[PDB]
Amino acid sequence: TCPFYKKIPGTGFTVDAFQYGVVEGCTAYFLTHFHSDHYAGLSKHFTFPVYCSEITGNLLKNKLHVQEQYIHPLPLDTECIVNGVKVVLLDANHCPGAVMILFYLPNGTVILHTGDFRADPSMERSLLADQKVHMLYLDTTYCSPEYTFPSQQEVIRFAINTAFEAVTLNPHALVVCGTYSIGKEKVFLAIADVLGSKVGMSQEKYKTLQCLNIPEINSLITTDMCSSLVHLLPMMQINFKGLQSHLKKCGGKYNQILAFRPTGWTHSNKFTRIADVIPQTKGNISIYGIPYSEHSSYLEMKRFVQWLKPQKIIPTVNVGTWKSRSTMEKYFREWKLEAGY
Ligand SMILES: Nc1ccccc1Nc1nc2ccccc2[nH]1
Ligand code: NI
Repeated sequence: TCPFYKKIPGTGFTVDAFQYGVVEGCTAYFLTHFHSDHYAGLSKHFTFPVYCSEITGNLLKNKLHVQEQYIHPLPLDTECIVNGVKVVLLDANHCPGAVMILFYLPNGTVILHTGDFRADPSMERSLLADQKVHMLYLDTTYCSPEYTFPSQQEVIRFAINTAFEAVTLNPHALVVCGTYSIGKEKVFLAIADVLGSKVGMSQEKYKTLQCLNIPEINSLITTDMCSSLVHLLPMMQINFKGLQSHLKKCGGKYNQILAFRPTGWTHSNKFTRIADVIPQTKGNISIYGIPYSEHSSYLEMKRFVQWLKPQKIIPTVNVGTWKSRSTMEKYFREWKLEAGY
């Protein structure tokens, strides 16, 4: 059965609720972004209206084969009316096509659902400026102060400098980047740009990137692996075994691999700064783990919520344990007492 935190009260609406069959009373199903935990249960044979961004709609149509008659794409930063209720989609600063949703209830209640987001001070000058919000449905992935990590800009700088140094020392090195979903495209695009190369990949991954409305994308990516010295592979292949196997298929064009594994937060972030990071190495193969997060850090989350001053917060992540729920509730109270709302 559909849990309470996926339902919007006073409406016929659900958010990211496709894995419970037909939800009784649901007139419109919203999808915040094309990540598998959120779209789980959507397939070719789904027959109810789906509301989403244009990019999410392209992926539904082309990758999951949902019929076009059930896909309702909406523009960003624009007042739209769905089943007689005013809604606005906002960029979530997550993966391509990811949105937050504002619902203006007939009775005057205002609800913000963040989907998955990486909070940023630029959101304080969106359409949210001076907007009363009664309920906030919040991406609480990293709601604890131990969760620290650098800016995306800092992480990209490290990656670009590392790749450029390695290939300048050895022009016959190949660069490989792991992927298992959309998001984090800046990692491989920034590296390929500094190296003067297109990014090479499978037909399936090419299809996925062609749905994302990235400007000038045809100039940046290719299925011709032989023409490229930055390759994408599944994240599961980024290990010494999988990279040794990949190198053997490249026809003696390369004699070294430098590989990147984009992660979220990991335990090493407690101890070792991005500037000090080193790779794991075996022979002519090196692997860097880089913490490129598309979720709020604890401090980013805290600033956004203290600025917004919501009357009630409903977490949407880490909801399944009493320990997690208690910890989150204690921080929300702390934040409220500190800021005076
Ligand atoms: N590329 C080359 C060709 C002829 C003679 C020397 C070099 N320099 C070099 N530096 C490396 C650093 C790591 C791996 C391979 C490397 N090759
Ligand atoms: Ni996500």
